[PDB]
Amino acid sequence: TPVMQTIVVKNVPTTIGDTVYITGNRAELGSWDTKQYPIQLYYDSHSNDWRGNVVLPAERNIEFKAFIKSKDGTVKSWQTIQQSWNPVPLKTTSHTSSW
Repeated sequence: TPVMQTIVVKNVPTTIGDTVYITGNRAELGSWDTKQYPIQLYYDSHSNDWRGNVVLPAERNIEFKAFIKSKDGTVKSWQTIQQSWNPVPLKTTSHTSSW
């Protein structure tokens, strides 16, 4: 059962050319791949954080981490602590964490 969820990450230090993404253990998360299927996050000036929607499998546990990738394809850094959602809720809601 796919369900859309909003992932929110606070305090990411971005610079010109940087884009924030997330990846994790699930195929829907890209399976830790930073090249082809990472999920893009967007800077929301109102809430002042980075967020993005992603369709995830409800009732399944997941592990993920956000990372910064520059325009040239370089991954600059990865979120400090590995995040998790055990399990992904049955309703569309959100998961919040700090860089």
